[PDB]
Amino acid sequence: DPRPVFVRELYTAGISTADSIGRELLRLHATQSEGSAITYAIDWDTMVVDPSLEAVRQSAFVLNAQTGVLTLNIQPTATMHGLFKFEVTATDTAGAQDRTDVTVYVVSSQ
Ligand SMILES: [Mg+2]
Repeated sequence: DPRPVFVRELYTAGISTADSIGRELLRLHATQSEGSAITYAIDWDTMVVDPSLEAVRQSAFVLNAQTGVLTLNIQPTATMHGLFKFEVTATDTAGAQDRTDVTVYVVSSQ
């Protein structure tokens, strides 16, 4: 059954007002037994966010489709609270998929 296999079923990271645009939050990785190249994508239908994050629901992160590197794409502010939760797909050239869960906590700061 040649198909992508994510290394982990859950990836997590914390962001705060101390972070800057471009920070690498985590690196998603799936293996494929036949060496078929993997594309990584956020499933925007799975994106669930704290009400305070509604404005940055679509812009908070970028996922590089080839590297699996998730980057912070906004400057967190003192008015941003709670969690982002979403699913990421790994798709091989034949269209076979795996899924993994991602949680990003907005960490309390002074
Ligand atoms: Mg699976």
